[PDB]
Amino acid sequence: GTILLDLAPEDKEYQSVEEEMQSTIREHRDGGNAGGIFNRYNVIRIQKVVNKKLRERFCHRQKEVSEENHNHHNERMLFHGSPFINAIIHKGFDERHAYIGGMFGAGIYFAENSSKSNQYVYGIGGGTGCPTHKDRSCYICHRQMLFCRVTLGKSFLQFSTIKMAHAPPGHHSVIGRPYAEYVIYRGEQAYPEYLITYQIMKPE
Ligand SMILES: Cc1cccc2c(=O)[nH]c(-c3ccc(CN4CCNCC4)cc3)cc12
Ligand SMILES: [Zn+2]
Repeated sequence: GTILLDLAPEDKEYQSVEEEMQSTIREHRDGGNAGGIFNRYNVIRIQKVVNKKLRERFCHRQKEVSEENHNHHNERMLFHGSPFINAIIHKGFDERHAYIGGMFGAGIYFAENSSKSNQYVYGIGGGTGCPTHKDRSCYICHRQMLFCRVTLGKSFLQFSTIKMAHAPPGHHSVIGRPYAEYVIYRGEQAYPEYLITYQIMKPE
């Protein structure tokens, strides 16, 4: 049982999440082919995801990661876009659904930028876009993304395109740069904290 609690737009928590979502928009070298063309989002609602079993898996793993990393779990708030967003908020993140085609190997990817996670809301390369109008830049259909708690532990900073199946010895994640891509190889190293419902906006 998952419970979705609506945050009020007047709430400082809602405002912090939207600020983070809006302010991390950047330009992509694909000219918005995957996510669409926009400079801003229209945030419809923001919901806190509550699930006892998911919180327990996450908290149990944070404890293990801190023991291995001098009592530091090194948690970050990172974005995630997926066409499996409903399965995440009910069953959690699953490394058995790792992104094989990723630059840093078969892991679960998170972005520091909401605009990067938006390219994956309809699948790899933006897929076929919105189910209704098969448009990767649909401004009508409501999209969804997550703003997650990510247990990075001891991160391994990678610069090359070395594909890894697991984190290097002694490490709990991979940070990749040429923006930054965060990779985790265990589903229980991320909690889907907030479910953001939004639209991409057509510039005037
Ligand atoms: C590369 C990258 C960097 C930063 C952020 C992201 C992100 O938020 N999602 C995905 C992402 C999510 C889900 C899927 C879809 N499935 C399809 C079936 N195989 C597993 C992935 C693909 C990519 C990739 C990504
Ligand atoms: Zn549409």
